[PDB]
Amino acid sequence: RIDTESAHSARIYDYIIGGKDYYPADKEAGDAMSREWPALPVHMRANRDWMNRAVAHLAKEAGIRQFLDIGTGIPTSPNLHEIAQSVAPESRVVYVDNDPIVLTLSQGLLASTPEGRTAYVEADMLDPASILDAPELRDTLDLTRPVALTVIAIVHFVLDEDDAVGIVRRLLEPLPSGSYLAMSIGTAEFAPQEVGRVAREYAARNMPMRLRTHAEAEEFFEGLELVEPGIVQVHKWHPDAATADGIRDEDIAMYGAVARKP
Repeated sequence: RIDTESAHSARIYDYIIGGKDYYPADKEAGDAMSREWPALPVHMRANRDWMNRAVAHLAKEAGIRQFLDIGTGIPTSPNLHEIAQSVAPESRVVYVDNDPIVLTLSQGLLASTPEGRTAYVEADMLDPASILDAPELRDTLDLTRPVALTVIAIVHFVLDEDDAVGIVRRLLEPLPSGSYLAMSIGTAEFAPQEVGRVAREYAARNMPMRLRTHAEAEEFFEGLELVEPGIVQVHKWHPDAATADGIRDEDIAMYGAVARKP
């Protein structure tokens, strides 16, 4: 099932951020991409750090106790549920990915506090019903209470013919008032040549990307209430004292944003 001879996006990301869950094809891809854009590891680490700050905000400040994470990727410490459950042990998280390697690594995702619950669903976001009607999900989350929908480091792999904005908003539909949408969205605006070349290395390896402008990112959040500072480069979203240390704008190719559903 794993297909170790071709590169996969989750495995390249893990290779670059220092994990072990990758194969030679993933290393070759990551190394080629870093040659085009030396900041690639700074970008990928900053996206992970952003997830950590966004989930902590959602759990602590917003009081959210249920999360639906679309495109979970390779488990990496701390995982989303470990952050949420440290704030409130009763928190519940459903993780979702379509890369078969994630299923093989799913024990760490399933290691919940006793007060809380977690589950893992192998599914494709192109079929929202397969996610929303999954028994693992319906046994885990109560969709009559607020949920944070997290769609992090995935949407740029959905090209326009499948309507990424529509898919995301279809997943948000069943979540009640007071739910949230949190996303990171890939952009070429801050380093067009280097990021463009990286995107073309992904396309050459059968992972075409759709990078977006700020205006295009805004489409996902129409009708929702953005948390300040709005849609900004990830290292500028609620930074800690060290968040942007030595990081230039050109070194970051993700927008991040969190918004409340009225």
